[PDB]
Amino acid sequence: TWLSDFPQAWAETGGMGLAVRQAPLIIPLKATSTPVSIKQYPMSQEARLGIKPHIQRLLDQGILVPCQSPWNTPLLPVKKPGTNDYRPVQDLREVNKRVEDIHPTVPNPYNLLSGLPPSHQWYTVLDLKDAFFCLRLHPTSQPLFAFEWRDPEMGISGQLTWTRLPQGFKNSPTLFDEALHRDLADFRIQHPDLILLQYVDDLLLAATSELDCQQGTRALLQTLGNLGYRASAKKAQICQKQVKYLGYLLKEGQR
Amino acid sequence: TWLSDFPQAWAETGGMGLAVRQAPLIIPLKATSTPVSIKQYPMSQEARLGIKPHIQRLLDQGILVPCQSPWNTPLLPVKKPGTNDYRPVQDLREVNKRVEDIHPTVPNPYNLLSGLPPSHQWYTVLDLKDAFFCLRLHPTSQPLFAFEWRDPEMGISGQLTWTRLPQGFKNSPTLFDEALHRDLADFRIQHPDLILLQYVDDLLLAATSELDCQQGTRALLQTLGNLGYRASAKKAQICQKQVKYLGYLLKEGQR
DNA sequence: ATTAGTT
DNA sequence: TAACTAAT
DNA sequence: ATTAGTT
DNA sequence: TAACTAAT
Ligand SMILES: [Co+3]
Ligand SMILES: [Co+3]
Repeated sequence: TWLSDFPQAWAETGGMGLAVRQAPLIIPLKATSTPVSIKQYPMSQEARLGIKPHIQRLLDQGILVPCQSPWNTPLLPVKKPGTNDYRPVQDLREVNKRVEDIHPTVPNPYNLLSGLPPSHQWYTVLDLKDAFFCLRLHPTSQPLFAFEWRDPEMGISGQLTWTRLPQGFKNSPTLFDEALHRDLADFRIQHPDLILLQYVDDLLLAATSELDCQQGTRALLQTLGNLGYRASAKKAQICQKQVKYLGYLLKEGQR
Repeated sequence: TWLSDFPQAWAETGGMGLAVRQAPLIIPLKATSTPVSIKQYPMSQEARLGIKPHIQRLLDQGILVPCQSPWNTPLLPVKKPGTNDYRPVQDLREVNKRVEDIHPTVPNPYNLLSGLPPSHQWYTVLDLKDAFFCLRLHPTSQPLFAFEWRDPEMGISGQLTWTRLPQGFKNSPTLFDEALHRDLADFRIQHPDLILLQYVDDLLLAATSELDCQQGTRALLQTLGNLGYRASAKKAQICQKQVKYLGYLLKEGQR
């Protein structure tokens, strides 16, 4: 009854996340970075219609808001099947170029697994849904990610931007990790007898007894939901001795 | 009166050389080297006629002799002007490939000049004419350099080879150096007060006083001629304080 | 007449 | 992955 | 619609 | 010096 007891912990029934303990993130520019406004590319009506639903709900979620910036980058309609079913994808490459770098705190997977004792044979693997959107963007920096939203077949607005850390931003991964490591510190302390592996949106908890593993998973789920994060209950793995994580298959401590 | 007193020392009036103190050189093959016979390329009558004079005189000098080998490499007619005036040039590249390597004893020019004191401001520069031909080839190894000599416009012989170290052989330079260093050892000993720079065919003697420099040049010339070497009196430099050597201009010790 | 070798 | 230069 | 980047 | 693949 996991999905049951932790309603606010799952994306499926907890609703959009929002890391409240985190202060709006400010994105430092390079000393010589000056705004770049690239005009939106033409888009077949089918494509424009394909991404409309998303945009809409994002606006409704206050994740996208109307604005006016000297910045502006194109929006690209991508698909997976033959070519149907589109997804909005913004090309932030020029913004990334003008943004200030930061030290990659994220530990590569291999060494990340190094810190894993055989003593803990029980696993739980969670992955957060829309990890980035849980982190607020400081108003000052929000202008950097604006893009133009039109609709020749429906008058429609103009330029919109993000209010949360966006997809395609070269530092979202690193910025998110740091954030989560900060927010899961208290947990690590309150459960010295557990091993929490953290790699951005991908989490791994390991314990000695399947009993602990479960008690651990609850404290964790309770905490995640509490702090404002949501994990995909769908693709989740709870209390096992064989679990697939970061592309490695964990079996008794193999891979 | 230099050309005068050392007749046997100059190519111009000493005649072909022959290092007698040297034992016929044997060229060691690689463990897996098996003979290669490449058929001669067609040659315009003009070209064949252009190189005839040389060949002839080489045969007359006993430097080229008739033979019959399983080896055989093409002969190429090369020129310098627009394209007239040809010179026989043999392509020994395949033979070099099948010949055993040896340690490059020749010191590169730069470090070669390193061993040169400022105290010696007087220079003499000689260069040997047909350096390689002064070294005899052991009968056993002579077969390696055979090539086919025809003449559709004059019945003519067939296959001929060298009796002396040939041009285009990847080890002639090194083999020659060693030889000359061996033959000029006694001189170095008998004239501790001189500096002899040796780089294959290119020699440089240096002394303190222009007087020594001259006395030195004589002992040297007498020795060269004696041993069987000939220097091009033509392009020679005797007793100077500024002499061009190995591509460096020596002035008071510059370059 | 071929070739080792180099943006 | 598209010739060219020296050099034998 | 562009692009970093790789025999 | 002759395209192509992922990826935003
Ligand atoms: Co070049
Ligand atoms: Co590739």
